[PDB]
Amino acid sequence: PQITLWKRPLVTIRIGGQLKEALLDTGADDTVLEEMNLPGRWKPKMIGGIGGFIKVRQYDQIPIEICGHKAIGTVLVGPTPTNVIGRNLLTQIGCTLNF
Amino acid sequence: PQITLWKRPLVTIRIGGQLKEALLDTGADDTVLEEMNLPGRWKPKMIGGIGGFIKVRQYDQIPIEICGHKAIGTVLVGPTPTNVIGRNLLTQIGCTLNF
Ligand SMILES: CC(C)CN(C[C@@H](O)[C@H](Cc1ccccc1)NC(=O)O[C@H]1CCOC1)S(=O)(=O)c1ccc(N)cc1
Repeated sequence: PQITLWKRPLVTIRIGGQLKEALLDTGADDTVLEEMNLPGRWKPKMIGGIGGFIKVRQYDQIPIEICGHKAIGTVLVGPTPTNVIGRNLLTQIGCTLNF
Repeated sequence: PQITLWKRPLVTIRIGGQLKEALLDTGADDTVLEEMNLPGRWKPKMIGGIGGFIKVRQYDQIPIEICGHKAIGTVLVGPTPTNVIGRNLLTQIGCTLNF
């Protein structure tokens, strides 16, 4: 599907039988989700945003469905103002910018 | 043009005779550029993201050239780690997301 940008590019994602809303963010290198419980061994990590660095929990090889498109990769969970799908998963579903 | 996301979507932008590298960011509602002395009246503002908030100066009606594409709109100037071209300007040059 082709998405215009007059509105926030929000999509419904499915992760762990749960349905959440997330923003397709080409400005984020990684995928960062709001606090939630994911299964598996996670490792502490720190990422930097526009306002500074935060601590997050890193989960590897996580299956996530983005508008019916399957991706399997790294997902960071922590204090983000909103769920964002970064380039690590966008590239998996073949997302590109056009103009 | 078609930009893939294997790497950061960096592009060349022209502002006030100055050419800079900026990120095409569908995740940014508004454009935010690193500190620079732009002429004109401006309004103080606080924007937040990962890590918290930063104070920026809002300028309106600023002419910008994104990869040879003419655009004119609001621009936020402050201590941002990275220059970001947001949806406000992305919609102007007809940029879309595809997959
Ligand atoms: C989705 C959230 C974070 C909100 N914004 C968009 C994001 O794309 C933002 C862009 C950015 C990249 C690198 C350094 C600094 C900023 N990336 C971000 O945090 O990347 C992290 C998450 C994983 O990988 C790296 S924002 O920058 O706060 C923002 C908010 C308001 C305006 N008006 C303009 C920009």
